[PDB]
Amino acid sequence: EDFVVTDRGGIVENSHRVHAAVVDAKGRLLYALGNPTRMTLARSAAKPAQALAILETEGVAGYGFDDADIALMCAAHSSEDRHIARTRAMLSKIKAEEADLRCGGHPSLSEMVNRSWIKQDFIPTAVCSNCSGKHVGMLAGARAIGAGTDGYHLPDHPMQGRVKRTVAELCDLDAGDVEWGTDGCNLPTPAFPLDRLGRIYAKLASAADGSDAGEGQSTRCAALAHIFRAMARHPEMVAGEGRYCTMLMRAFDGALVGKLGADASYAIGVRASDATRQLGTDGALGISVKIEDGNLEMLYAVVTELLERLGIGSPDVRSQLASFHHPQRVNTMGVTTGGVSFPFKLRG
Amino acid sequence: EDFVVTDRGGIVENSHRVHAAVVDAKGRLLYALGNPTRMTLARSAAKPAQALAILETEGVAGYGFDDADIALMCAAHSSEDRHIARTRAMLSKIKAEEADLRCGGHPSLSEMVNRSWIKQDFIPTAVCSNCSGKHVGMLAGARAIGAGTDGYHLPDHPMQGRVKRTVAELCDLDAGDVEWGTDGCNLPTPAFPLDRLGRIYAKLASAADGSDAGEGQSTRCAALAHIFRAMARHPEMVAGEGRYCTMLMRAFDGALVGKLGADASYAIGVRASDATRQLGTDGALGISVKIEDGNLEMLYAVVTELLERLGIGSPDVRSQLASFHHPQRVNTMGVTTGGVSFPFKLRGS
Ligand SMILES: [Zn+2]
Ligand SMILES: [Zn+2]
Repeated sequence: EDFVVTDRGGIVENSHRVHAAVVDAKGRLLYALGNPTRMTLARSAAKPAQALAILETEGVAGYGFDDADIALMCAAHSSEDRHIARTRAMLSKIKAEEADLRCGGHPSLSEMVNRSWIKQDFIPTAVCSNCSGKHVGMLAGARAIGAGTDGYHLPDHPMQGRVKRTVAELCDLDAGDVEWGTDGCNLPTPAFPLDRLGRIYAKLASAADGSDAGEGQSTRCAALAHIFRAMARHPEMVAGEGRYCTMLMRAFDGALVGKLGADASYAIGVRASDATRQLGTDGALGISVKIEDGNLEMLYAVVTELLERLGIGSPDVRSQLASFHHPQRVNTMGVTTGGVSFPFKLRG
Repeated sequence: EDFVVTDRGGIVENSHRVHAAVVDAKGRLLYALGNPTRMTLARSAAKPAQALAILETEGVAGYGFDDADIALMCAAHSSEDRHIARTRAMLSKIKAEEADLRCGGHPSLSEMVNRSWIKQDFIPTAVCSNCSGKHVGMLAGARAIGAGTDGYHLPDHPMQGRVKRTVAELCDLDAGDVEWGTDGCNLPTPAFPLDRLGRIYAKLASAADGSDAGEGQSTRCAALAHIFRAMARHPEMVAGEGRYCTMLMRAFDGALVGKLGADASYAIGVRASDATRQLGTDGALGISVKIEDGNLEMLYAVVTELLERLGIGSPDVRSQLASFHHPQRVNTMGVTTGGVSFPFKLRGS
């Protein structure tokens, strides 16, 4: 019975089923909407796990990827010129070429960018892929271990072996409880219970907390903390101008990281704060969300509403997101015709 | 309940709740999915009832609207140049101007038309509205009874009083059982049980059957028959090139009319046929569908699946709709990554 709803003049137009998990740094379930263990394709929200697989590949350190490169590895970017430029710069660092990519072009995730492409009849290529940074990192990993760069995207390649292991490990799942399909960018892509997506991001944030504190860290926790700080420092690489993820991460100014998955999943890693303590946990927090029918506009409204209900942020921080929280319903003559409502109830 | 489901490598991606009603010519429920009486905003799918109100307005006959004009009154067109052109020619027939329209421009319902507008930096205006034909019809009726064109779109104008009474009468509902919001084109827009949307379209097809067969008809049934005929004859006016509605109606070549409502409603009126007799009725049939979350891609897939389940059309006729039936699920490198499935059973009365 957990829904987000749009109305016209009080009459229900559409309704969308919501699933959400709120977990602690061990993955213990604190709050939920809908079915918080729903088997769910993480899509682009898996990218911090895939970036960890890259950064844990021996020899990748020698290429000198910077924080903005790492953020782009974690990106579903808008294919802005700066994303394309950074993709080529990362290819140059590993002495590869666009022709070595195994992802393909697609209409930009930004409406404003895609409008400019349409105006020019532009044909996007591999380098414009929203996943281009993850693909450059996977090439780098393939080149670093000496495996061969053709086939780096294939499930029998050792780089995909590393990804599959790393995802199960962060999720704390046996390999048999993670399912695999193929993504738009033509990499294997994982599916696992929705709460475990929150667990991954809770572990990002927890690692960021330990790094910031000066605590001793395993090589994996060090790398997670690096991923968090890269995303939070360069949120415009993770998505782009006007994008929810970018506006979300700039508003919060290092307190959390957040990421979209295609077909309306979302994941947030919250560093330990007054808010998380108020929720009843002594460490970092993870949040995962899926809109059952895949509608992105409703995803962003639900994620902002959930941050409000969880007390994360302040009204002024969250207010930067106001156009997503309450999407505009204006007709062709400027008349408001209805709006969005949140008939769901968090359960503990 | 009843879902259309999309997968990626067999892993469930999205699922969409389906509502559908199959009704006979008197509105008796024959088959259903979901909640067949769901209160639903009919949106553009109510436009034949709005057309009926226009055509029943005293004196509208004197403008000489033709079959393609009536089709455009029933349309959610793609704002192709011919749709705009017919809108202006209809303004001319009633001696009105673009400045009289109270609908506004919007991005074209056709991705291909919208590509050309972006390239040309084109800003759509009132004459480009997908509802433009409806709005010229309502100007016409307003002027035909001397009620004035100013405010023709407002609930207190007698043309809108005529629309509201007419919607309830076609649905066979009391006035309080129809709810009203405001549409994207800035007209009043009705909400009523989904099966009643099927009833409107069954009444369309039924009247066309009666008209073809030479039966005595009231002015209203004669007018429903003209509406069906105008839509079936000019499916390109009702939508446009490449649009589901147009391709559907062309494939069936007069046997049915079909129309989209925004946020994924759909309605079909089916003329009496071997298919409909096999479904247990002696007359015409009406179908209405709503995808709960509003997804258009899923709507067209479900409607086409539902035609196959009902045996409506030859399997050869329906293969013209294959690309809508099972939408493409291929990635940026040409690899098929998933599909759509229909794990529901149509429940019969
Ligand atoms: Zn990808
Ligand atoms: Zn309209």
